[PDB]
Amino acid sequence: MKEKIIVSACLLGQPVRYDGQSKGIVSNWLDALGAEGRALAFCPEVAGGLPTPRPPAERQGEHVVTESGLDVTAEFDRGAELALGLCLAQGIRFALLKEGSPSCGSGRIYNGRFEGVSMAGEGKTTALLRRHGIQVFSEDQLPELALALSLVATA
Ligand code: SF4
Ligand SMILES: [S]
Repeated sequence: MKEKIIVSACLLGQPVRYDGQSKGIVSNWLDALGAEGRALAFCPEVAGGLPTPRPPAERQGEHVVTESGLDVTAEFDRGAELALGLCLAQGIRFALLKEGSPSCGSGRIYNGRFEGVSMAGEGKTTALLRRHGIQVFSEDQLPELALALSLVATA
């Protein structure tokens, strides 16, 4: 059937990023999906109770902290669980999440040293969704996500 996906709200142009900006991507496919009511916007950090703007944060293994040392893991873990809850309730098995984020990253994240250095890894929400069988794609993998969603359309 024409299934739904969960999408990082910033990729849809919502100004929920830590700096109050958006990461709206130019995509005819994603626009069409949204026009059909199939792209459910979700921001784990805002759902988890963090404000907008909010200080930058990085993973330090299981913890998520700001540069000043404030531990925000509780909010990151709440937002990841709420993303999973929305997927389970709506029967969603695919996610399109923002690359590099301590919540939404899927191929890379910042290394926890607050020095602008990236490493291979995933954000807290991506890790939880993948652990529960949900496939996560970044905005650099739109062709792959669009194909994965198109293969189950006639079922
Ligand atoms: S937590 Fe994810 S959806 Fe929310 S602004 Fe950051 S990258 Fe975008
Ligand atoms: S963010």
